[PDB]
Amino acid sequence: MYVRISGRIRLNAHSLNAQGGGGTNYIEITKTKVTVRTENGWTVVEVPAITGNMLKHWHFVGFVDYFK
RNA sequence: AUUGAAAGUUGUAGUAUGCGGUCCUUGCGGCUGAGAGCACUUCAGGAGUUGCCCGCG
Repeated sequence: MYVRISGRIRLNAHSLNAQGGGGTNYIEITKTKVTVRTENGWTVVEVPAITGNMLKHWHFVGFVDYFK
């Protein structure tokens, strides 16, 4: 009933969660600022990240697909 | 069940099409491994020796 799952998954060669595309025929991906250790330094980096809402929508799609 | 609650930044799209690393080109011509050269010089198969011994067509 009450289940919680957490882990690491490897994926590559994707354009998931495009950052609203772009006017000049250039479609980018949503970016995220991340703070991390750099041997006594709080450095910040730019990484791709899929939003929770997209996973929500896909879960709803899967649920309605199986409930048919 | 937190001013949170519902939520795809979504769907469709070939950097693609024709385009010779191409045509000519001797690793080519001349060139004595040749001339001189004793397997030569010395040399006994050699020295001894009863077909031996008996004999009535």
